[PDB]
Amino acid sequence: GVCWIYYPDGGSLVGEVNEDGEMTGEKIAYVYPDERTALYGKFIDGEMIEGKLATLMSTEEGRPHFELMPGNSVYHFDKSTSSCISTNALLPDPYESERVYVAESLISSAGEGLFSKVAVGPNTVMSFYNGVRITHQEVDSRDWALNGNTLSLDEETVIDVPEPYNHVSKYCASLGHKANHSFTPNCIYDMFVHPRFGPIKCIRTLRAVEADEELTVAYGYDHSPPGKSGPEAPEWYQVELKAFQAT
Ligand SMILES: O=C([C@@H](Cc1cccc(C(F)(F)F)c1)NS(=O)(=O)c1cc(F)c2c(c1)CCNC2)N1CCCC1
Ligand SMILES: C[S@@+](CC[C@H](N)C(=O)[O-])C[C@H]1O[C@@H](n2cnc3c(N)ncnc32)[C@H](O)[C@@H]1O
Repeated sequence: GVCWIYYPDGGSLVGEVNEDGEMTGEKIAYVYPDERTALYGKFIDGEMIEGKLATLMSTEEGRPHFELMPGNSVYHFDKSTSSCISTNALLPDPYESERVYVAESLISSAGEGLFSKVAVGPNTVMSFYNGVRITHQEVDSRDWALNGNTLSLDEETVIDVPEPYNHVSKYCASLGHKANHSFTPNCIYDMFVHPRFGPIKCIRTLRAVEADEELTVAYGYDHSPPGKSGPEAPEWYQVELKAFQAT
């Protein structure tokens, strides 16, 4: 027989369980939420040891048939630490590679932005927000110039993409940190359980999005340090809010 285990995010693990009911063997796969792109190979108790890029070609009565992509890119469970963002910082995520790219943002003086490579519908995972894992306290206690890329993961953990990893030449394993802010966003941040990055967030569309459209998310500045005017967000956001409210 064959078991499929679906995560809430749409991704799944599929294969024959061993003598103990564990996802362990040489023919197990993680399948991305597109139900087509796969990481196929050696898993131990659901943990990816050596997954090669594959395509889910067909399914017959729950039994999947995969074809390996040409090449030598192998992926493994490689969860970040407080200091290490990735063992392979320049190894892109293959699902992300087909959906998004980094270019100059169409927003003025907003650096780079994240763009859809293709047309997709609502609720589509486009990009992964991986980074080093730090506490809320450390973020709260340090210089604000250090907190451009600090995304809250849960009540306890923040994912950061600090220097020098905020530059694509130094880090391109995930690209979620390139999406800029909008008050009319076309995406949201959502939870994701990634076979390489582990528990992280992703960028998921809210509506249909056309090819080459900039992907944008509403940032969260409710908990910015209070000033005379309320929570004092970074000044670009303050300006854009005043600008947006005028409409
Ligand atoms: O939407 C956000 C962050 C912005 C932010 C970063 C750092 C501090 C704060 C803020 F001060 F808490 F408002 C906001 N908002 S957050 O909900 O993820 C966030 C991020 C955080 F780092 C912290 C908090 C909240 C709460 C206070 N402790 C730190 N981002 C950052 C990367 C791209 C999008
Ligand atoms: C998560 S990064 C987004 C990618 C970033 N633009 C880059 O080039 O690396 C967040 C930073 O992008 C910039 N930014 C995001 N949205 C913006 C906006 N609407 N207007 C101006 N700057 C923005 C701010 O510098 C912010 O600190």
